[PDB]
Amino acid sequence: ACTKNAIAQTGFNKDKYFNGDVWYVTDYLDLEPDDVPKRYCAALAAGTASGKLKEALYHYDPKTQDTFYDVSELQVESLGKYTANFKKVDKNGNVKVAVTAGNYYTFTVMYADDSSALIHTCLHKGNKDLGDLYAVLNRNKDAAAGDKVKSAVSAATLEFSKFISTKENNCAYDNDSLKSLLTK
Ligand code: HEM
Ligand SMILES: [N]
Repeated sequence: ACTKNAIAQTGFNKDKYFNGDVWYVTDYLDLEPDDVPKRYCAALAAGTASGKLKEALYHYDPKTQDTFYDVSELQVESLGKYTANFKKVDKNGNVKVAVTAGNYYTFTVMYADDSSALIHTCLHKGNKDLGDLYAVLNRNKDAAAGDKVKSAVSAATLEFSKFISTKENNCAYDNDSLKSLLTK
């Protein structure tokens, strides 16, 4: 279960964050570390489509090769805090799993600037009991975390040394597919 009520960045600039570009997860912290320790790759595109706030997600396990995409329409809880009901789709936007009540994630933008961000996310999916997940994002897939985001992590009373990096996972991303999914 999730246990944190993350606080959104004061003065969060929604237009800059939801500009349709891609964000790559470079480091993450799972508060409920599973028993199965494996590498992982994730990226997302957030933007507006016909006035609606949307988010496209990509998950890739470099070991098992398990891959999946998701598209969600976001609902606003407050500035910087959203609730997303996701639908699983293929890379072309074709629906594989329709939106289902009870299947959603929340996400809070704790810090963000033109190239980096720190977010908190709580996933709710079926019977699986998931926990809080923090992620450091960057507009560049190979960028080391800068002083700005590292300080934000500290300011949130978190220890960056505990975060797991995805840089050595040999990740590959289909940016074009991610961007196109925003309209699906
Ligand atoms: C950047 C923020 C992320 C968001 C918003 C997010 C969101 C989600 C969503 C919505 C699903 C369900 C997809 C579906 O069933 O169609 C999912 C599943 C999953 N995510 Fe993430 N994720 C993110 C980052 C990550 C990262 C970095 C990891 C850590 C390695 C991760 C590991 C997983 C795993 C293992 C599952 C499968 C869980 C299951 O179905 O049993 N996610 N994620
Ligand atoms: N996740």
